Amino acid sequence: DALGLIETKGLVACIEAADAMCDAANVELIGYENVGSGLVTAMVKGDVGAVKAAVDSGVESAQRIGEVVTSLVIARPHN
Amino acid sequence: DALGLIETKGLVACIEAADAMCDAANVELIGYENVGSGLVTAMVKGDVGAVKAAVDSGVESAQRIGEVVTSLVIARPHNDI
Amino acid sequence: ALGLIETKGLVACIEAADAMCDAANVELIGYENVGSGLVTAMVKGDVGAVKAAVDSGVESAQRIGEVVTSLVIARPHNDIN
Amino acid sequence: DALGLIETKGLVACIEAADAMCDAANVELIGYENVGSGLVTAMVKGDVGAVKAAVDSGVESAQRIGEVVTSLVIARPHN
Amino acid sequence: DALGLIETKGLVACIEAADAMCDAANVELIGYENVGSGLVTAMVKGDVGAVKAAVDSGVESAQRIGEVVTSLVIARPHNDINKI
Amino acid sequence: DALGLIETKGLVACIEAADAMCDAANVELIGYENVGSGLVTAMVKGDVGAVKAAVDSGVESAQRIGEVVTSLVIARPHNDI
Repeated sequence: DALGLIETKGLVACIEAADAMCDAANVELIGYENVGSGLVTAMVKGDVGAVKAAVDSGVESAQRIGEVVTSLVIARPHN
Repeated sequence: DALGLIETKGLVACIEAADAMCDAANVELIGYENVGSGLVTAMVKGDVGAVKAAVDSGVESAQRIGEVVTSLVIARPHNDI
Repeated sequence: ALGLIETKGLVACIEAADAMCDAANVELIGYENVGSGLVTAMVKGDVGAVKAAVDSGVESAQRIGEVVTSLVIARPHNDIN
Repeated sequence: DALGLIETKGLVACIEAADAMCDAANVELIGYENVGSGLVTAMVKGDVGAVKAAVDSGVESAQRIGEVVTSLVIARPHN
Repeated sequence: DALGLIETKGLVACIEAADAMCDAANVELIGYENVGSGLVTAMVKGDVGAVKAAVDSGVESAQRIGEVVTSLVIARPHNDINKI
Repeated sequence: DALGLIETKGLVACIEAADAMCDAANVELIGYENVGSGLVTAMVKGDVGAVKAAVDSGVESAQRIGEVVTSLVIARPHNDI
């Protein structure tokens, strides 16, 4: 199904984005990824509609406490 | 129970934030996390009241010696976190 | 043939990899991360398919993030690891 | 026992800070810690008075050859 | 045996430098080191003549796609270096 | 015994500094240390005279190919160092 991503500067903003994503819609948190330079990504999976709602909520909440670098929804991601 | 987080620029400010958190309330220091660009986070667990008091004290103390980037208290963290 | 796109940040890299796979008959080998936010996506296929994939991946990744470098190696040396 | 910390940009400035700390007062060098991004911390232990003297001397000496990012004395660290 | 080194800003320029080095002469790719701030080094070994040719080719090719920070050939590395 | 240190931006400049240090005087290469952000330190030990000569030569040679960030000679390091 669809993939939702939120990349923030700092771990705390990422945890807030992931918490908000799970509370907003029927999505499953796959995990976190850290590529250095403070860039932390939270990844969720679910139906396109749930993932779009999750990413929107996650971005809004994370922005309140930290910097959201990028966000993306891939409706039909290749394996 | 509740999760308390303080993210600082540099290790020394993080150690001060963690020391202040443990001294302020009945919370347990889970550990540290470092995501690069000098961003270091200290994490504690306990009842929401103890965690709120710990985070408040940790932020105030760490700010005196370094930069606090972010702080957060999650009363009931999601199972997936 | 090997196709490479290095970005600043993971999300731009995932977008570059998604665009590469959708543009031509190439296989995503994987990702590589050397820190400092530098993330590379690697694809394999015929030189024509890989050139088309890299072009499309760069164009789409640039719309959401910074593409640091891109490269097509038509015939990689065995020692390339 | 009090904890003395000096965080520098670079390892050489940190080694100079640690050498100066040990020569200034009756403190023991516990070790060095590195969190990446060139941030290196030297940690000493001893009585609060010895640790304050050590940190002051370590900062002054390290600044002559490199950048001191932060310094701290914790008179009674949590166990 | 001589040691050849090329340090680039980023992994992709480094891959290009290492690919070019192996294609240019009879050298063996030992591997790579990464020390942060995006600095990636590719290391080769062989006779001094093969290593000089490999490094020259690797630098020329890598520069076309990225930044080459430094390059070096050590004709007879010190015994203490051989540990790394 | 004296301690000699050279910290460079990049591994290659550090290897050149270490090679030059060993060739300049009767010093022993203890090893290398990397604290991130491209900062790499080469450490030698020997008599104060040999270490001063080694560091001088290492700095001059390393500067030709890269950036020397710092250099230091400690004539009498504390045992704890």
